[PDB]
Amino acid sequence: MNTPEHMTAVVQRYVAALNAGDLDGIVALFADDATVEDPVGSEPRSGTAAIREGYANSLKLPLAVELTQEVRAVANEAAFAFTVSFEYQGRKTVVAPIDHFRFNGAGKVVSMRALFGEKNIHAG
Amino acid sequence: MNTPEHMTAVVQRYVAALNAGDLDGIVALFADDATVEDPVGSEPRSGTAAIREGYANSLKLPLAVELTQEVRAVANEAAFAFTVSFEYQGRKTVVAPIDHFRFNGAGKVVSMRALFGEKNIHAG
Repeated sequence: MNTPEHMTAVVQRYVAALNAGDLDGIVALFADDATVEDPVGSEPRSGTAAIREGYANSLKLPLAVELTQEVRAVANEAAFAFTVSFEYQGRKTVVAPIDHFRFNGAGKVVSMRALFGEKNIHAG
Repeated sequence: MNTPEHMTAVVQRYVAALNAGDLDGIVALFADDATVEDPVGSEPRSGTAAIREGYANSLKLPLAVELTQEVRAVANEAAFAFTVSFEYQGRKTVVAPIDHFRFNGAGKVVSMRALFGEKNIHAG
C-alpha cells in the first residue's frame, strides 16, 4: 500500500512543477500506462505521450496554482482542492477543481480525474 | 445528462439531511441499486437497506456538517469539500473529507465515495 505521506508529497510536487512550468516534473509522476481525464466527461488522455502533450498545452500560458485545503489520502488514492489562475488577451481566469489521483504499486499516479464545471470557473 | 444545478442541490440536501438527522431524506437521494464506500478502501455498502443501515449507524450521534468550499459538478459527477463534527463523552472529533457522487439518468446518486484518512481527522 502507498503511504499517505507519499501521496501528499506527489500532490505537492504536482502543484509546484505546474507553478515552475516543469513539464518533466509533471510527467515523471505518472505511470507509463496512466490515464488522465481532465476535465471529467472529456476524452481520456492515455499513455506518457498523450499526457505530457496535454500538459504542454496547459502550460502554454503562465499558471499560478495553489492547494486551497489539506490533501485527503487513504487506500492508494488522493483528492485535493486547488485553483489555477491565468491571463489571456487581458482576461483573468480562476479555475477551482477537485482532482483525484489513484496510485499504483510503484507510487506513480495511474489515474487522474479533474472534476470542475462552468460554475467553478471564475474571474480574476 | 444531469445538470450541475441538480447535483449541487442534491449535495446541499445531503448536507441538510445529515444535520437534521433525517435518515429517510438521505436515502431518498440514492438510486436503490446505489453503492456507498465510506471511507474509500472499506468494503462498499450496496443497495438501499445496506445504505440505510450505514446512515442510521452514522446518525447514532448528532452530526454538524458544513460545506467549506464551492461544490464541483460536471457530467453526472460531483465532488465537495466539507467537515463533519461530533462529540462522544466530552470528546470532540473533526473529519475533513472530500466526497464524490456519481448520478444516474434519473437524477439519483448511484455511488458515493468518501475520501479521507487519519491526517484529515482530529480528536481532542
